[PDB]
Amino acid sequence: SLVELGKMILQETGKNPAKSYGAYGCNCGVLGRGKPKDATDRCCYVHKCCYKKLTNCDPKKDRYSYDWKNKTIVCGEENPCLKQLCECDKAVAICLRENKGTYNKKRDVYLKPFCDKGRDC
Amino acid sequence: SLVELGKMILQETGKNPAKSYGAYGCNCGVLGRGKPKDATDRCCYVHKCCYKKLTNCDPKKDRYSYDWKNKTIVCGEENPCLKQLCECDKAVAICLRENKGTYNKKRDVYLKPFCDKGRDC
Repeated sequence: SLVELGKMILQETGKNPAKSYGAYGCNCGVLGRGKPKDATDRCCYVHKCCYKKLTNCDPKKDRYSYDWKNKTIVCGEENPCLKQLCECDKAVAICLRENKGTYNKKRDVYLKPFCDKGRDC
Repeated sequence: SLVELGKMILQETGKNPAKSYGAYGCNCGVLGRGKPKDATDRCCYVHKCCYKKLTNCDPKKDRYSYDWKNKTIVCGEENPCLKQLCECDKAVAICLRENKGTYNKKRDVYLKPFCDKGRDC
């Protein structure tokens, strides 16, 4: 779920997930996909595509286990759905931390953001 | 101050520092150094010994800034006692996380772990 997602993004970025990513760009926090506004947005685009792949489990509602180990997000190994769901969330939070370089809060979402159609996953 | 220490320890071990380290061994979260029981205890031994040097500043009470960049505690610069403090705290957080493989609940301080006198720092 977004309990582990939220925790991982904090774990990786140090930034609160809801406050920095709740409505960021076209993809972070908000529903659905848009064309990324920026690399951070892009991470979430990559994340929602990654969740799209996931059909036998509930990406947003299903909980899984991960460890904080060696300051690394290690997915609890398990269901191909959960494992890969965790992996999708591990990936997003890494990516998000990898792109704090260019986090522009100007992309936080005051209502509509003007997003273009997501290109195909 | 321990507020920072606690957060660092938490961000390093992702383990609650009061619950996990609050009374652990001869050196963690208790007053005084003792012969280190195990590695965690030894971390806190070396933590205390690192503090012993910081006499220009108050290790338990004095606030310093640090950042979590690239999943790394970065001491910010402040003073030399405070940067050193922050490094001591960060050292302990990291040692703590590097040794939780050998954490033992037996050093609860239900035991009050049979503490010998610590060799000099």
